[PDB]
Order: sequence, then structure tokens, then C-alpha cells
Amino acid sequence: LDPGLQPGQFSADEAGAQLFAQSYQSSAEQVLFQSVAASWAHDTNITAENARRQEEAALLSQEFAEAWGQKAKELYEPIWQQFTDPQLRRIIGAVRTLGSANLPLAKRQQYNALLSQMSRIYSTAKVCLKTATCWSLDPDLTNILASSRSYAMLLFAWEGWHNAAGIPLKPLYEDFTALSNEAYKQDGFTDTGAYWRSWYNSPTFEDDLEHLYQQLEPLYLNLHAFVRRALHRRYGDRYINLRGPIPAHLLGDMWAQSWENIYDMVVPFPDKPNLDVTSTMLQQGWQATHMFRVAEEFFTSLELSPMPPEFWEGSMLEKPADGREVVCHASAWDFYNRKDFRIKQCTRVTMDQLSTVHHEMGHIQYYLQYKDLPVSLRRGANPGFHEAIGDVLALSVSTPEHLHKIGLLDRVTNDTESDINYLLKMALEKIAFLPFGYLVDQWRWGVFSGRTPPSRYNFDWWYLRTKYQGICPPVTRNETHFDAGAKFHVPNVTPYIRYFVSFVLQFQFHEALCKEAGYEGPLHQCDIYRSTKAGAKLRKVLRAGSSRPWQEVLKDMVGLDALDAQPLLKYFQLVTQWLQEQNQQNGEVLGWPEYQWHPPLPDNYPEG
Ligand SMILES: O=C(N[C@@H](Cc1ccccc1)P(=O)(O)C[C@@H](Cc1cc(-c2ccccc2)no1)C(=O)N[C@@H](Cc1ccc(O)cc1)C(=O)O)OCc1ccccc1
Ligand SMILES: *[C@@H]1O[C@H](CO[C@@H]2O[C@@H](C)[C@@H](O)[C@@H](O)[C@@H]2O)[C@@H](O[C@@H]2O[C@H](CO)[C@@H](O[C@@H]3O[C@H](CO)[C@@H](O)[C@H](O)[C@@H]3O)[C@H](O)[C@H]2NC(C)=O)[C@H](O)[C@H]1NC(C)=O
Ligand SMILES: *[C@@H]1O[C@H](CO)[C@@H](O[C@@H]2O[C@H](CO)[C@@H](O)[C@H](O)[C@H]2NC(C)=O)[C@H](O)[C@H]1NC(C)=O
Ligand SMILES: *[C@@H]1O[C@H](CO[C@@H]2O[C@@H](C)[C@@H](O)[C@@H](O)[C@@H]2O)[C@@H](O)[C@H](O)[C@H]1NC(C)=O
Ligand SMILES: [Cl-]
Ligand SMILES: [Zn+2]
Repeated sequence: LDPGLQPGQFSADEAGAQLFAQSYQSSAEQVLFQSVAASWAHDTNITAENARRQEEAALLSQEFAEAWGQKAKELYEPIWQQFTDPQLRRIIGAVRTLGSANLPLAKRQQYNALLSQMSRIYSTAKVCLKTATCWSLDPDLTNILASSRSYAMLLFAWEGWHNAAGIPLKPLYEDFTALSNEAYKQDGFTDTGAYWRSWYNSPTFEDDLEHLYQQLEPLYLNLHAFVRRALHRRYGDRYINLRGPIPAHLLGDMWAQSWENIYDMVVPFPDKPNLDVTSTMLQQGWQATHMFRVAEEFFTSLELSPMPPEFWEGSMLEKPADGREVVCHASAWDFYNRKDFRIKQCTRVTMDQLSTVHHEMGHIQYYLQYKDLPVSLRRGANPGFHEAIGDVLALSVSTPEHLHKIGLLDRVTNDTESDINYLLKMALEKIAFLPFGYLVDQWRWGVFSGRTPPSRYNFDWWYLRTKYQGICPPVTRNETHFDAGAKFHVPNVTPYIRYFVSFVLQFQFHEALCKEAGYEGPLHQCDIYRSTKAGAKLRKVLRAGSSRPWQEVLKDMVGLDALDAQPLLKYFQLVTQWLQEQNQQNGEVLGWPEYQWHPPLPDNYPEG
């Protein structure tokens, strides 16, 4: 570690702790920068030489983390918990927590190599059929899951991906879990999952989540039964069991996590205007550039910041056309130099991708708003806040009235049929996700705690997938398969519960900004576009970073200091009642009592 980057001396008391924290943050900025740059270089251009450089940057970050961490523990371990200043308790508390820097050198290198190899496997995995031709997840497999209605073709894509990504990840993921736990246990956590959960500073986190899910589950059950009936009408009594789980490949998405793509099959009133504007975007010839500019302009309408020149010059907004492998999974980047901020997204011209652009731009806007704070306060109030920002705007954007304003929809009527179509569409996107958003880290917490050893990785994954989502694998799986590994966030070792928290929080935010905007109608028809008052209220959250506990930031914004499902329920209320009525009238069974049921294979599986 460079002498400039090493800690000096400070007194062993709170006042010395303050100078320590100030000096730590000054040096951390340069270390953060080299790490992010090295990651960018790799993720936008996956090569062996780029991975090596990224691993060297990771090692440097660990050197830094060890030097300052050991210093924190040397001076403040017996006393920091009694420090009068809570903001200081949080920083010294962080710095004493070394993570992977607790590992000896050989194991650090092992750890960094594992993260690189898992990332490469997920992002370069292919499904091969000409016999030489192979499909990538993004865009090829994504498009198949989205627009193919051929049971056998969907199965080929689903099975191919899960096998390609999952099988070779398993041995690496076991090794990562052991090293991760080894590292965090030295910091005093029972396991890595306990550390991840501690970011929410709620002694009652898991219980709070379970109570939230209990209120939401009836909405999911009804949507599920309605959707399963729509699928049965298309795929027949052979492939769909009206009392069983839905086969996992028929919902529009590789993970059955958003059901927006099957909207045309489920839309209650097909003779109203088509609220999926994808085909209009194609007909009008929208490109990635347009999508990003349209998203930016919503942000500036609120008097939030435009994207800076560095963003437009540095960002990767389409999958490269040259012979280059990249991580296509979308992300938003802060380089920690208060100047460079970028999105990396393999943008496709679709309505859901337009919402995705807003999502990533929400992350950037957060970065732009808190860029002048001490480096340790450059985070969301909690990670769920960071995930909610862009989704909040996308809720206004997808309203039929807003789509009309941006030329994507001829004026729609204020009628009850159109409302049900819209709310059903929004349910496929938002309600359908909830079980998945909840289950992923239940699975991962069980793995980190040891309740789920490698011998039960897949058994427990599918237990959870069936329990919450009411889906089943369309082919037989066993413990050689590692289906959790075929989801980005697992091999990329980044937490998922933030998204469940985001989905509740975004409706709380939406309700608060709509009220602030002076809007008076139904919550699902609110468009905060051009509301500088809504913008000012959002800006206060963004500029706070993590300087204040999230419960207080939420209280100031929303009037409540806790996550609350009521705003989401309020938003969906009309379609919640409608689906319940329809399911009853149709004589549906809610849930999937035939829990053991799996679909048969197509007659000519796997060729076609
Ligand atoms: O860039 C990220 N995180 C990206 C993931 C990531 C994490 C670590 C390392 C590399 C990458 P993402 O969540 O933007 C990447 C986004 C991509 C995305 C968004 C949408 C979308 C669809 C419709 C409407 C709105 C959004 N569909 O895919 C993501 O994964 N989302 C989750 C879950 C999800 C989130 C929102 C949502 O609306 C739907 C789903 C997923 O795809 O599984 O982190 C920024 C940040 C977060 C928290 C604190 C600080 C910084
Ligand atoms: C789409 O249509 C709805 C429904 O509008 C209502 O019912 C129709 C059948 C007609 O009779 C309409 O004339 C009638 O308003 C609209 O919802 C309504 O919006 C209005 C205007 O913002 C709301 O009026 C306000 O009500 C609050 C009370 O909460 C007062 O404080 C205000 O002074 C103001 O009068 C009205 O409450 C609201 N109705 C309901 C049931 O929520 C909706 O605005 C419209 N949407 C669009 C985008 O055009
Ligand atoms: C992808 O990364 C590689 C490095 O892995 C880059 O290749 C280097 O490019 C510079 C200048 O173009 C050369 O001086 C080096 O000799 C190259 N290194 C190697 C190992 O070949 C490459 O430029 C990157 N590609 C893109 C499009 O950015
Ligand atoms: C697990 O399954 C592997 C491959 O899947 C199998 O082959 C396909 C075509 C179907 O027939 C499916 O039912 C089978 O599961 C097997 O090759 C492998 O032997 C199995 N692993 C273990 C440990 O038994
Ligand atoms: Cl999280
Ligand atoms: Zn995100």
C-alpha cells in the first residue's frame, strides 16, 4: 500500500476518532476510484488481462481496508460503541469491519479469483443449438422468453440457460460462501447473511418483512390464479394444471420474476387502447439514445440534475457490435471522483427497457445529488431507497396520460375498463415480482447460515420457488443443477432483499410525491412530471445520502418511520377487488394444492 494511502496517528478517544474518520475518507476516495475503474474496464470488455487487473485492484482495496481497519480496532474497539456522535459510531463501526480483508493473503486472492470467475461464467455463458450457432442471455434468450409462445422453444431456452449458467457455478459458489463466512465471522457476525441484513439497522427486520409479505400474498395469489387460467386457455390441459404450480418458463421472463411480457394473453379488455407501447416504440424507431434522453428530461422536469457530459461520453448504452464480451446486466456506476458517473446497459427497444433506463438513471441521480458529501455518506438511506428512486418516476411515466404526452399512445379514456387494464398490467410487473424479491435472499441467508448446505442448494431453491411463486421447473432438476446460480445477483454476490424493500417503498414515495405535487385523483393516475415541488421533496432524500437513519428520512418524506404496504394496496385496490371477483366467478382455486405436479416433456423433446 502506497505510503500516502496509509493511516497516520490519532488519539485513542472520541475527538481523535473524529480526525481519524476525516482522514480515512480523504484516502478512501482514491482507492474507491481505482477499484471502480478496473471493474469498468473488465465489465465493458471481458478479457483475461482485464480480470487480472481487476483482481489486482481488489487486492489493493483489501490492503487499504486492512490498514485502516486494524487502526480503528487498535485505537477504538473497546470504546467506539459508547461514542456520543451517532454518525461517527456508524463510520468507525464500518471501518472496524474488515470483511474479506480479514482473510490472509492467499485466501484474499482465492476470494477475488472466485468473484472474477463466477462473474465471467454468468456473463459469457451461451446456449448452443447451425450446430456452431449459440444464443446469449441478452438479447437472444431474453427475446425468446419474452415473445415466443412455443412451449418447446421456451423450454429449450429455459433449460439451456439454467444448465449453461448454473452447473459450472456450483463448485465455485460453495468455495465463495465458505470464504465469505470466514471473513465476516472475524468481524463478529454469525455469517455473511447477518452482515447483509445489518445494513437495515432494524433489530426486527426479518419479522417486519414477513408481516409485509402476509398483507401482499392475497394479491399475488389472485393474480397467479387469473394468469394460470389465461395460460391454460393457450397451452391446454396438458401443460397447465389449474390446481398446480405454473411451469416456470411460461411467464415472459427467464426467472418468472416479471410477467409484463404475457400482457397480451391476460389483458381483461382487449378492445381498449393497447397499454404496452413496445410496438409503437419500434414503429416510431426509438433507439437507446432516445430512451435515455426521454428519461433524463423527466428528471430535469422535476428540477433534478441532467446527466453530465462525462456520463454521455463514458456510458455504454448498447451491446457493443464489435467482437467484445461485456456484462450485459444493467448497472449504474459511481467512480468516487465526483465527476464520472456511468450506466452500462445493453439497451433493447421495449417498454420494460424504458422503465429499466429510469431505474438505472435513478441510481445516477442519487450519485449526482450526494457527490459532495464525505465518501462514507455516499450511499442510499438504505439500499432499498437507492433501488426505489427510478421506479418511482417510471410509475408516472407508464400512466396512459403520460405516454400520450410523450407521443406513445393516442388519448385514452378515463373509464373503468381502461383502469383495470392498466392496473392489471402494473400488477404483472409489480405484484408478480414480490414473491421473487422476497425469496432470493431467504435462499441465500439459509446458505450463508449453513441451514442450506451444497447438498440442498437446488432442493431448497425450488422449495422456495414453489412456496412463494407457485411455479415448478419444466424439466426434472437434481443437485448437479444450481438454478439459483442462473440468476445474475447470485454469482455476482450482490444482495436481493433491497428489491423487495424497493417495491414497497416506491409506492410509499409515489403517494408522498403525488400529494406534494398537489395531485387530487386516484393514486394510479398520478403523474408527477414537471412538479418542481415533488422534485424538491425527492431532492432532500437524495442529498441526505446515508447521513441520517433511514427511518427518519422516511418519516420526513412520507410521514411514517416504517415500511408500509398500505400505499401499494391503495394503488392496486380496484384490480385487487376485480381479480378476486373474477376468480370466484370462474371457480378458481387460489394457490397450488397439487404441489408435486410437473408438466410432461413435449413429444419430440429436445429437438424441433
Ligand atoms: O447498479 C446497481 N445495481 C444493478 C445490479 C447490479 C448490482 C451489483 C453489481 C452489478 C449490477 P441494478 O439494480 O441497477 C440492475 C437492475 C436491472 C433491471 C431493472 C429492471 C427494471 C424493470 C422494470 C422497471 C424498473 C427496473 N429490470 O432489470 C436489477 O438488477 N434489477 C433486479 C430487480 C428488479 C428491480 C427493479 C424492478 O423494477 C424490477 C426488478 C433484477 O433485474 O432482478 O447498483 C447501484 C446501487 C444500488 C444500491 C446502492 C448503491 C448503488
Ligand atoms: C379519470 O376519472 C376519474 C373519476 O372521476 C369522477 O367520476 C367520474 C365518473 C366523473 O363523474 C368525474 O366527474 C368524477 O370526478 C377522476 O378522478 C377524480 O379526480 C378529481 C379531480 O382531481 C377528484 O376531485 C377532487 O376530489 C378531492 C376529494 O378527495 C377534492 O379535495 C378536490 O377538491 C377535487 O374535487 C376526484 O376525487 C377523483 N375521483 C375519485 C373517485 O378518485 C380522474 O381524475 C380521471 N383521471 C384523469 C387522468 O383524467
Ligand atoms: C479490451 O481490453 C484489452 C486489454 O485486455 C485492450 O487491449 C489493449 O489495447 C491497447 C491499446 O488499444 C494496447 O496497447 C494493448 O497492447 C492491448 N492489450 C492487449 C493484451 O491486447 C483493448 O483495447 C480493449 N478493447 C476495447 C474496445 O476497449
Ligand atoms: C442430474 O440430471 C442430469 C441431466 O438431466 C437428465 O437428463 C435429461 C435429458 C432428463 O432425462 C432429466 O430427467 C435428467 O435429470 C444427469 O445427467 C445426472 O446424472 C443427474 N445427476 C445426478 C447426481 O444424478
Ligand atoms: Cl440489500
Ligand atoms: Zn438498481
